Amino acid sequence: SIQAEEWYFGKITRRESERLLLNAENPRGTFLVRESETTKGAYCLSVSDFDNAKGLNVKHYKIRKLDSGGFYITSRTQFNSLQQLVAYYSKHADGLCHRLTTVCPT
Ligand SMILES: CC(=O)N[C@@H](Cc1ccc(P(=O)(O)O)c(P(=O)(O)O)c1)C(=O)N[C@H]1CCCCN(Cc2ccc(-c3ccccc3)cc2)C1=O
Repeated sequence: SIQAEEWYFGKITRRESERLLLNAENPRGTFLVRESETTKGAYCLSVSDFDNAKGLNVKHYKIRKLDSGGFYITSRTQFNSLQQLVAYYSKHADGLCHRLTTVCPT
């Protein structure tokens, strides 16, 4: 279950996810997963970043879930669960702004 996951923030807006992630103490890759504001059944992976050009900023990645069963950001790379997806992206940056590091503070 995802609702039991400490990184699952459920139904919070994009503005609120940014409010939480834009904390100067959050290092690159701080993250949270929330419901997709407009795609039913889909999720959103909001991640903090930091670079000299943009300074502290947030990126949001849409996570889709098929009825076939897999979860994915890109259809090319699928997982059986949201937890598995999160674990994979905590080890690989791939197309993300940074690998997932730790759960965003409240
Ligand atoms: C308006 C906004 O914030 N849109 C987001 C997507 C988003 C998606 C859904 C929802 P919700 O409605 O449905 O929730 C919200 P929101 O409004 O709630 O905030 C916000 C976005 O466009 N992010 C970018 C993030 C990285 C840059 C590229 N990109 C396309 C892309 C390119 C490469 C990869 C990639 C990643 C990993 C591996 C390989 C490639 C992924 C995406 C994005 O989508």
